[PDB]
Amino acid sequence: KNVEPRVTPKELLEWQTNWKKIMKRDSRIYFDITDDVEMNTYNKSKMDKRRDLLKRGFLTLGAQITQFFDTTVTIVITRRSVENIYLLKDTDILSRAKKNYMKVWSYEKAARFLKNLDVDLDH
Repeated sequence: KNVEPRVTPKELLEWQTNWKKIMKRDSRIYFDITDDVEMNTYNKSKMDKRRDLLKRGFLTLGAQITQFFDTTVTIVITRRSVENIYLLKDTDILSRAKKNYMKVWSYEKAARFLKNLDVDLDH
């Protein structure tokens, strides 16, 4: 009903394109392999498929996925809680990630992110 959009196609494309760079040039991503829930095999396997899907998604962006966690990581993606890292062992990669000011995402956050960049996973 009003003729000017809040955000513009190009304005949005700008936001994407900038994130897309960060991804291609600087993003080193670790998928946390520790679970905080004793799911049954079925759901454990469903969560695993989603994880793989995200990996391919980010691969599509030219990000690096390390099988191995260290200080070079920039974003950790996990299925555990993100709000309670403080309760964990200093030893824990989520603790460490926080200690090194790394970015920590849920599977939900990651999915949103990818869709916000027009990566279609269902294909």
